[PDB]
Amino acid sequence: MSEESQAFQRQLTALIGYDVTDVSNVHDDELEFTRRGLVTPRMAEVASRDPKLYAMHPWVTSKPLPEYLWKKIANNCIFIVIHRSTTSQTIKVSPDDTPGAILQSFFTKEQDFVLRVCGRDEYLVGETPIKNFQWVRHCLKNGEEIHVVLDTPPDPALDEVRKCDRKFRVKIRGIDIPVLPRNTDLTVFVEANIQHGQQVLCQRRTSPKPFTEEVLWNVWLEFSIKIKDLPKGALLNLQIYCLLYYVNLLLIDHRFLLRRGEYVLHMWQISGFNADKLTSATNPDKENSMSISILLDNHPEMPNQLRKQLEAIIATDPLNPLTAEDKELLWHFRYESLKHPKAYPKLFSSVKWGQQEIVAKTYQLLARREVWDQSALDVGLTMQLLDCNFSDENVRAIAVQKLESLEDDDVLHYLLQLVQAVKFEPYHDSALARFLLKRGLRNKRIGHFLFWFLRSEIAQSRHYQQRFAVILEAYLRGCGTAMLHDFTQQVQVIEMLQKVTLDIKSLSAEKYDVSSQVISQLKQKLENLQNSQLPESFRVPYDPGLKAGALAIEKCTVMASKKKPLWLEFKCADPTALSNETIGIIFKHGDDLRQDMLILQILRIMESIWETESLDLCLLPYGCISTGDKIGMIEIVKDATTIAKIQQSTVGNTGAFKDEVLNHWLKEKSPTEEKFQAAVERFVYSCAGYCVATFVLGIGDRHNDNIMITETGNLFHIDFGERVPFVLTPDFLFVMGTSGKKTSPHFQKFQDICVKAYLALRHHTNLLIILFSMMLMTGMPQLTSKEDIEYIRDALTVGKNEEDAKKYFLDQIEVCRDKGWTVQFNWFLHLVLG
Ligand SMILES: CC(C)(O)C1CCN(Cc2ccc3nc(-c4c(F)ccc5[nH]ccc45)nc(N4CCOCC4)c3n2)CC1
Repeated sequence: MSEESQAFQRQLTALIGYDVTDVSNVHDDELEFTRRGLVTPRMAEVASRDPKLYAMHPWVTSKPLPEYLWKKIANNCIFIVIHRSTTSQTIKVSPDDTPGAILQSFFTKEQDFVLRVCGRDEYLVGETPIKNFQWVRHCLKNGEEIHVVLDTPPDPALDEVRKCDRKFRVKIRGIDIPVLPRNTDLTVFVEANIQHGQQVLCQRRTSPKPFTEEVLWNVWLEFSIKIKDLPKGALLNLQIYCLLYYVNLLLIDHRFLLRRGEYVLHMWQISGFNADKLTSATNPDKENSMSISILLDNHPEMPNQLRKQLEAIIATDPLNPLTAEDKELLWHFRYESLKHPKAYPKLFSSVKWGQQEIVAKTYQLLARREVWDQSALDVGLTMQLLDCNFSDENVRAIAVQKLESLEDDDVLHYLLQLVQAVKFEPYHDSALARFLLKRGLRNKRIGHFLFWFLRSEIAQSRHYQQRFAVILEAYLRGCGTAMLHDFTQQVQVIEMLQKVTLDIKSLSAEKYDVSSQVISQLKQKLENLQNSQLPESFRVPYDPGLKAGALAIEKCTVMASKKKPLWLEFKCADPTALSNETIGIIFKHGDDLRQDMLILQILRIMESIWETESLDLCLLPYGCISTGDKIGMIEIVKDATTIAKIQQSTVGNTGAFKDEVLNHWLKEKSPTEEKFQAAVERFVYSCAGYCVATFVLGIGDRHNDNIMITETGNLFHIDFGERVPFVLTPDFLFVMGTSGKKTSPHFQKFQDICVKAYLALRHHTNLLIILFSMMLMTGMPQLTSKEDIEYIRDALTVGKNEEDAKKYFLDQIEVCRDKGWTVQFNWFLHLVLG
C-alpha cells in the first residue's frame, strides 16, 4: 500500500463521513465486492468523457422554449452584454445562435476565448441554441439582463483523475439483549418471513416465551418453499413481537450462492411500511442492541370482454390493489399485458416469485421487449418499477434502461428520488447505483448534488450509510483533483461552522430570548475562524456555480425562533460579479433536514410539470442542502419577511389579524406604482402556485410564520421539518381586491390560474402518487402503506372528469373564505403559548 494512496483514502473517509475499509459491521464481503465491482464503470466513464465539456459543464435542455418565455422576446432578438475589463458592449442575438456564432458576431463589431456568466462558474459553450441554455431562460423568466464576461476556457489538467428439491429451513437458536427494564411481565416470539418485493412468500413462528435478558429455542422452522425455488434478492426477515425488533439476511448472496452457517445478527429497534425495514445491514451498536443467533445448512387472441377487463385493471392508479382474479388475468394474458408499458408494474406484481418455473417464464416474456424498448419514456412508470414492490434484478434493470435516455436536465430533477430508490435495492452493486455513478462522473452539476445527496444519507442513516459510502467513494475516485479540492473546502467550511454552532449553543439554550452576549460570542468565533484559518473561497452547496468568499462578520448573527441557527453573510469570490450584494446562508443545527430537502425537490418537479403544461406558477425554488448529521444549509432569499411579521408590524403579539396589512406592506415596499402592479400580479400567481402544490402534498395547513413573501410580491414557504386545505387568508384576498365573498378581477384571475394549475398536475397523477409514496417510505420513519399514501389519490381526485375536479378545487378556495382567520388564530394560540 502506497503512503500517498493511504493518505488518499484518509482524505476520502473525511469527504464521505464514513470509513469504507472499516469491517466492524459485516458478515460477508458484499461492500468490498461492490467497491471492487465499481472500478470498471467508473474507469469506463472517466475514459469516455470530453475533458473540455466536463471542465465547462454547459447546463442546457432539449425541451422547447415555453410560451411565457417566447412572449417576453421582442423580435427574434436577445441582448447579451459581453464584458471586458472596464468596457462592455451589448449584442443583438437570435435565439437559435450557437455560442460560436455569437462570439464571431462580437469579433466582427486568437480564437480560444469563452463566454462566462458574470459572478459565477457558468459557461455558455458547446453546440446548443442560446434559447436552450438554462441560465438564459432563468433570466427571461425573472427579468435580468444576460451579462457575459469573455475569458479563458478552464484547463482540463486541473480535472486529472488519480491513476435441489429439499425444503428450506432455519434454526432459531435464541435472542440476546445486554439489558432491559424490570420489567414488566411480557411475552416474546420470533417470526421468520421469506420476503421478495415486500410480498410475504412463506411464514413460520416460534413458541412465545417470557421476555428476559436471554431467551432460547433451538427449534428448526421448516418452510414450504424449496431451495431451488428461492428467487435472487429474496430475504430472510426475522422479527420479534411483544413488533419491537427486526433484522434481514439475503438468502442468495452477491456471488449467487445460498447463505449457510452460524449467524449472530444485531437488530434494529422500532420507535412507535418503510425503506429501513428492508435493509440487509446490521445494527452497528453491538453493546446495546438486541441480537439473534440462527443456523443455516443447505446454486441457481383475447376475447372481447376479458380484453375489456384487462384494460380496466391496467387503467387503475398504482395504489389500486390487485385481487387474485386480476393477477391470474394479467399473468394468463402476459403477452397481451406486455403490449401495455403501463401494465408492467401490475403485471410484475402478478408473478409467482417463490416458483422458479414462473420466474423463468417472466425472463422469457422479458427477452422480447420490443414494446418497452420503443415506448416513450415515462419517469413515473419507470420509478414504479424501482420501489419496494420489486426485488427482481431484471425487472429493475428495464427501468434503469429507460433512465439511460434521460437528459442531464431531468436527471437533475429526479436525482434525489433516484438516490432514495437505492434503498429499495436488494444488493449494493446494482444497475441503478451504476447509473448514478455514470451520470455523476459525466457531468459536474449532477456530481456535486450526488455528493451532497449521498453525504446526507451516510451521515444520518445507519441502515444505508455502508452502501451509500461505497457509491460516494467510487464517485470521488473519478470526479477529478479540482472537484476533490472544491469538496474539501465545502466540507472544511461545514465542519468549522458545526463547531461554532456546537459552541455558541453550548451557552444557550432555547425558548424565550436572543442575547447581545451570544451575537458577540458569535462574531468573535468567526473573526477567529477567518484568520486563521478556513478556505479563502468555496462553492455554495445549493448553488455550485456561485463561489462564496470572506465572511461579512458584522452582517452575521443568531436567529430568533427556537433552534438557534446562524444567519451568515459572505462576500462573493468572483470579482466579475454584477452586484456588491452578499451571499446569505442559514447554517442550521439540531435538526435533520432531508425532509425539507425532499419537499423543495418535489416543488421543483411541480414547476417542471407546469412548464410542460406551458404554465408558470412563479414558485420560489431556494437552495436547501442537508450537509451532515442533523446539520445543513438554507439559501437566504433577499428582501423577504414572514407573513406573521407583517401582522406584528401594524399589530404586535396577537392574534387580532388585520385584512389591509399585506397590500399596505407591498405599496410601502414598491418604489413605483408600476412596481406595485407587478408585485400584485407576482403575488396572485405565486399564491395560486403554493395553494395547489401545498394542497397536493397535504401540507397546506401551516402557520403564517412559516409563509414568507418578497418585496416583489413573491410568496414562498419555509421550515417544513379546525383545519383548511391551504392558506388563502383575508389578507391575501385583500391584495386580490376582495373581502368576504366580494369577487374581484384579480381573484377571478387567481381562481383560473389555480384550476389551470390543478388540472395540469392531474395529467401526471401516477408520477405524483409514486413520488409521494417514495417520499413517505424513504423520507419520514414508519408510515402506513394505505391511509398515509391514500391522501394523494383523494387530493388528486382520481377517477373524476375535469369538470368535477374544477369544482373540487373551487370548493377548497371557499373553505379558506369560510374559515378566514380562524385557523391562523388557533395556530397562534397553540404555537406561541401552549
Ligand atoms: C435578521 C432578522 C431580523 O432576524 C430577520 C427577521 C425575519 N426572518 C424571517 C425568517 C425566519 C425564519 C426562517 N427560517 C428558515 C428556515 C429554518 F430556520 C429551518 C428550516 C428551513 N427550511 C426552509 C427554510 C428554513 N428560513 C428562513 N429564510 C430566510 C429567507 O430566505 C429563505 C430562508 C427564515 N426567515 C429573517 C431574518
